[PDB]
Amino acid sequence: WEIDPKDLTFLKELGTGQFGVVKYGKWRGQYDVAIKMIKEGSMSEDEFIEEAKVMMNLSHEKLVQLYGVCTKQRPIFIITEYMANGSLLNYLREMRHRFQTQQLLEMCKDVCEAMEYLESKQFLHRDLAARNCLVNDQGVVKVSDFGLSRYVLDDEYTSSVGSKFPVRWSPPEVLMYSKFSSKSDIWAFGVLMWEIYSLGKMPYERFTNSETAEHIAQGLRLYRPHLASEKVYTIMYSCWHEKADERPTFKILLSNILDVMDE
Ligand SMILES: COc1ccc(F)cc1C(=O)NCc1ccc(-c2nn([C@@H](C)C(F)(F)F)c(N)c2C(N)=O)cc1
Repeated sequence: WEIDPKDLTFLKELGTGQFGVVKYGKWRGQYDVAIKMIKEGSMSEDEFIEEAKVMMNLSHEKLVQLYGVCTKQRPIFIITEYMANGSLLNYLREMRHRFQTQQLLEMCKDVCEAMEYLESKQFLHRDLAARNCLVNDQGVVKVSDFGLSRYVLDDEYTSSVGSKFPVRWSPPEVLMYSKFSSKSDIWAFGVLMWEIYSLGKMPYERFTNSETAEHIAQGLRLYRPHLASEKVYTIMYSCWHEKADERPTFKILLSNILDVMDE
């Protein structure tokens, strides 16, 4: 789990975000990696490091792999699989003038496969959204930052009443009671399918976060993006039953997606 910084070569800065700067590099001069330099005070570092091996054990081809951490210096580095096309949210917005509708369904299948694997381990993602998915050089979408919100220090992001909480991806039981489960990841997946089929538009864009939480509590839901067929919309809408126990599992969604692909 501990990577020696001597084996890393840094090659290009890719960007910066909430948890720090990301660079593309090589491990032992040969293997592509992404390196995130964790922003001081953003994470519970000791707790993350003791559990980095847990996340390293979650190996599925549609999860962005965590390769290890460098912790004998400041800042700590988190080393992962390199995803050359970057965030899914930005990639969807760039796809707007060049795509086949068939590719949108294959992106949903990729994310669903990763989430069926996490569900099989009873591992909660807690912030599934297009901004937390990445895209590789072959256009395969993979899920990233799985479970990370448990280690974030800023209550503005982790509390349901924080200005930065992912209200637009959350079901009623999370907004009201902070009750997370595999079924709150199912709700967020349906919003992510809506983001894919809307080519990266913001969900509930006419509403503030406070108005969105009221809108969802009143039973109102996202309408059908024009690119989604009625069979595709039926799948995303199934993720949004008010009662969590009425929402499907990721194994059922995957079979439904594969049925639409087949037909
Ligand atoms: C699998 O990782 C985890 C799993 C569980 C967990 F709890 C935490 C982590 C974690 O912290 N990973 C650190 C990390 C996250 C994202 C990128 C990354 N980001 N980006 C872009 C948006 C940009 F712009 F930031 F560069 C890539 N292309 C990236 C790329 N990998 O090519 C790089 C490293």
